[PDB]
Parts: sequence; structure tokens; C-alpha cells
Amino acid sequence: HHHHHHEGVRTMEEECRVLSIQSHVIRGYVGNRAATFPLQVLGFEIDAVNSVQFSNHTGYAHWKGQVLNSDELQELYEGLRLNNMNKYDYVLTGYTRDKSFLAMVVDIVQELKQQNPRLVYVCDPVLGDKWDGEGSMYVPEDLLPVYKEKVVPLADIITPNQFEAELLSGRKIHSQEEALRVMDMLHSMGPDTVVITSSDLPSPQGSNYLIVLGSQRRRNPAGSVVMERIRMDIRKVDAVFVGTGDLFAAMLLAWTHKHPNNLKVACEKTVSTLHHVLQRTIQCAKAQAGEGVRPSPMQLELRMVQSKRDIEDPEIVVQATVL
Amino acid sequence: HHHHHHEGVRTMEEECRVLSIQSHVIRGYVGNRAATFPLQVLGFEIDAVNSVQFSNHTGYAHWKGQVLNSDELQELYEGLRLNNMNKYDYVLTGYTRDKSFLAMVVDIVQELKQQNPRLVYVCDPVLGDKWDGEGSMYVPEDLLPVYKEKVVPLADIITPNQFEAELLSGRKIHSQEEALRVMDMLHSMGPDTVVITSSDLPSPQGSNYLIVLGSQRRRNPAGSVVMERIRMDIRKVDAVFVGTGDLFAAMLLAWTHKHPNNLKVACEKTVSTLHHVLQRTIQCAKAQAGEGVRPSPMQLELRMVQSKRDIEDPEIVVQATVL
Repeated sequence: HHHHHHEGVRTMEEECRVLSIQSHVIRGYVGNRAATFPLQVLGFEIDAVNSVQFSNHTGYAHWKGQVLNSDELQELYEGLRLNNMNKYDYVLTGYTRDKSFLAMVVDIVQELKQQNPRLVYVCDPVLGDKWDGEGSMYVPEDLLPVYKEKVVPLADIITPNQFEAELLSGRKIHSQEEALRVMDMLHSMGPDTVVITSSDLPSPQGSNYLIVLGSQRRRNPAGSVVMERIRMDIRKVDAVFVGTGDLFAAMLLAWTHKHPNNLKVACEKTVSTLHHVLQRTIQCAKAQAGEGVRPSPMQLELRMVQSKRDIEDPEIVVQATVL
Repeated sequence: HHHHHHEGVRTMEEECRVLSIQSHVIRGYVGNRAATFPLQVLGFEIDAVNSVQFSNHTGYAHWKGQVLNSDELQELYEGLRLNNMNKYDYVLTGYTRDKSFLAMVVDIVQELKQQNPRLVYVCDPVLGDKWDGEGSMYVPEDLLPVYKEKVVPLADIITPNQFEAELLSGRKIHSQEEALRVMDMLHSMGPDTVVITSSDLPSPQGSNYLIVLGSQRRRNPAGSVVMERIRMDIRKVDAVFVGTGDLFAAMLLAWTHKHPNNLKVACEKTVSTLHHVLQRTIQCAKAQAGEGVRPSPMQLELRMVQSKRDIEDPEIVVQATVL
């Protein structure tokens, strides 16, 4: 009787409120631009709170705009508290330069979590990474002291990359047997799901064929804790991409929310989704500028719209191994 | 050759870019939050300058946020130019309440056109409505002289509710046919494509149906203003909806693009879309509140995400009538 299944259309499903306090640009896709469409095309009731609003990202030679301040995001957040619209399922965080905006973000994550003990604060540390081998931070020299004790302790999910992963532990990674150790070192700070978005640790398939690894505990079982882990390698989509960071944690949110406590398929639909993007991204970068040389930011921007088709459900292009 | 067609995974499908300058909200869907999503799902690359970042729409007892402004808008545009990327296709505007700001829109829409031979400014003359009998405006005096003498002259697709047309001309609408006389003064000055999305002209039929008067007037071979006239009945709705005009223009612009000089399925696909979306934002509103109780300021937030597919393929529940 497939006839009472259609009046289901009339039902109240779930509203998965996602407070995503990130940046917004006019042209291009970084931060919140990058985090919404996907999360929306995936049924999430996501709310965007601009941190900035630059004409474009800071990856081009120029940019102009404004930077929302702590005092502003404070008013911004109360307005909600007033008409009582301050209650989320997931608070999503990312790249942030100023320290006061970071403490404020916390407070909001903090109260939201005192207004809702159930909140899932998917947190992605704005620390920095490595370009010509050596590694540098990409923010003020005292953002870590904040990320260390008031952010990560509050977060339920983090997506460090090697350089940052290390910084949120105090040790350092030289092998595969340490990015799991340092991952053990981060839950003690709080995150119960830890992934190391990028690194340098080799793999049975080359340096080009880069890695991804992660761990997820839950001492929820009657007695003690249980802990599952995975890892995976992915050819290096050579081309240089910016926004990808922001999108990762988003899709690593959706798929996470949508599936059981198994980073495996969760992480597979996720790290895969980046592929059905980037491919269709690199491909066009060359579709126009002089049939004889490497592209530019604008000739390289994330072809995000076009990926709707794919976003709604990816064709797994990479497999993972269980541990 | 059913395999040389799947190839075309490389074919470049150009940027039907867009530059919507409307409002943004950290909850709810209105302005760019109701306008954005859909055009993005339709391969349109909407970019959202956000004239305002409020926590929520102005129907709530409270609402706080920060307003963009003259120079603050001017700079967003200045950046976009330093990367010599100002080249666009459309410009979608709406409820603006600052002449100083609007004149910035128009000044901006200028270099944008001297640049492109076939742009398409789609302006929504947000000025006012009608309570139970008479009319009236919710925008300061400053602005009416400007849309008259400034904006409309550059518009190309305007969507005046009946009043705004009357208020845009100072020419009350008598017989529906007079509406077709005002429209041509409107046509006369810019809009080669007026769409009186809303009006009061009694449909010969019923007494709860929106009359929408469309008019796309451009030419064939020689200098001959072929005109396309239209009307279609609209069962109305049961509540204080928001973002509809924004959702309406957002998509009038949409369809009017795959079917240029075929305004018929233009005001066609659009309309059934407010339909499906409204009857669903309300279909469930039926249960989201009390069993026999009225929807609140937030429960009545349009449901844009949960209408994803609807947006791609609007079953046209309303057939156009030429005149």
C-alpha cells in the first residue's frame, strides 16, 4: 500500500540547525560560501554568521571588505537570544584571525552548549600548515593558547592537519604510529572524533598519493570506552585549491550526522565528495587561459554549483582500511 | 554514440553569473537567504553582497545586526575590480532602504553594463503594499524619486506588485487594461519585460486569486515591438509569508533565461514555484504549531532546502493565458 507513504510528505522531519560562523566573500567559494550549498543540498537547516565579507578571498592579490568583530557577533547572537532562536544542533567553526572574536565564538559555543548539552561543535583549527616543506602558522602568535584551552576542550570534532594536529598535542609526528598517538593525545583535550586532514607521512602508493587518518572514541558503553579508527590515501589532485579546507569539515559533518558511529563510510563519502568537486574544478581551470600554462585562483576556483548532482550523493572514488 | 555523450564531462558550460545585492539573515529566509539557494541549484552562480547581516527578518519583536552602507558597499565593488573581475550577466536587487545605498547599486550597475552588451538587471521596486483597502509605502520618501529617475531606467525585468506600479507612475490601475497602459510607460522607460507579479484586478473569476500581468516586449527582424501579453489565475494562500517577492524575482530571473523571448513559461515555472513552496511551508505549518493554532514568526520561515527538487522541475500547476 505505497499510498500512505506519500502523506508522509506532510510530516515534521528533523531540523538540523547548523550555526556556521565563518567568512563570506562575494566572488568565489571559501568558508561559509563553501560550507552552505553542500550542507543545504543535503537537507541541513544551516544558518550563516559572517566573520568577514571580502569581495573575494585572500588568495588573490587584492581584497576589500569588512571583518565582523567580537562586539558585533555579540549583538548578532543576542538578537537571536531575544526572539529565542538561539538553539542549534551543530555549531561549525573555522579560520579566524582575531583573538577576541575567538573567545566570543567560544562563549556562544559555550552558552549554546549550556542551552543545549547535546550540541555538536565541529571544530576545525585555523592554525596553519606547510607549503615549501617548512611549516608556518597562518594567524596571530597567540591564537593557539586560545585554541588549546578554550576551543578544543569545547569541541566535539576537530579536523587538524599534520602541522596543527601536532600543535594541539605538544608532541610531533614522524610516522604513521604517531599520528594515531597524537590523535590519542587530542581526545584528552576533548574532541571525540579526530581526523588529520593532510600530512606528509608516506603511504604504500607514493608521496603524490597523500593520506588521511582518524580516530573516534565514545566511553558511552555501559562500562568503559570503545574506539574505532580508519585511514586512507588519495592521489594528490596536483592543482592548488582554496576553500577545500572549509568544505571538508562541512561534509565531514553531514555524512557524520547522517550515519552511525563509523568514520569509515562516513569519512569515505566525505573525503570522496571533495573529489567529485576538485576534478570538475581542475578540468575547467585549463578550459580557458592560453592553451599553454598553469592557472590562477580565478581560473581555479571551486566549481561548487555544478557539483550539486554529485554532492547529493558521491560515487566513492577512494577506499579505506580498518584498524 | 551514447558514450560520446557521457563524454562532455569536459565541456565547459559558461558562467550564468549573477550579483544579488539584497539582505542577509542568520536565521530565516528572506532577501539573499531566500533568493540564493535556488539559483545556485540551477547552475546559476549567484554571488551575494549582503546589504545587511541581521539576525532575522523584521517581523520579530527583535532583530539586531549591522547594515552595509554607501562606501562599505563601494569597497566590496572596488575589490572585485582590482582582480579585474567585474564582468557579470545579471544583477538582482530588492528591499533597499537607503537612497545613498541604492544610488550605489545603480552607480555599480553602470560600469557593469558599459562592460557587458547583454546584462540583465532584474529589479524588485520594493516600495509598499495595501492593508485592507487603501495603499501605502514602507520605504523613506528619499527613494521614490530615484527608482523613477534612476533605477527603473536601467532595470530590465521589474516585478512591481500592482501598487508599486501605480506608485511608480502615479497612475492608479482602473481596468486590468489600464494596468496594461501603465505597464507600457514602465516598458517605455526600460523594462523590456515587466511582470506585475501582484495586483488586485478582479480575475473575471473567483475572489481569492492573484492576478499576475506579464509583458515581454522586444523585437523581431526589423524595428517591430512584438509584444507578449499575459495573465493567469492564482489560488492565494493562508499566511504572512516572507521572501516571496525575493523568491519570485530570484526565479523570474531564473526561467526567463533558458526561455528568453518565451516569457510564457517564464512567469509560468516561477509561479508554480511560490506555489509548491508556500503550500509546503504551510502544508507542514499545519502541524509545526498547534493543532488548530496559527504559525509563528519563525515557523512561517519559507522552507527553501526542503524544496530542492521542486526548484529543478516545477510541475506547472498554472497555465498562462495570452492577450
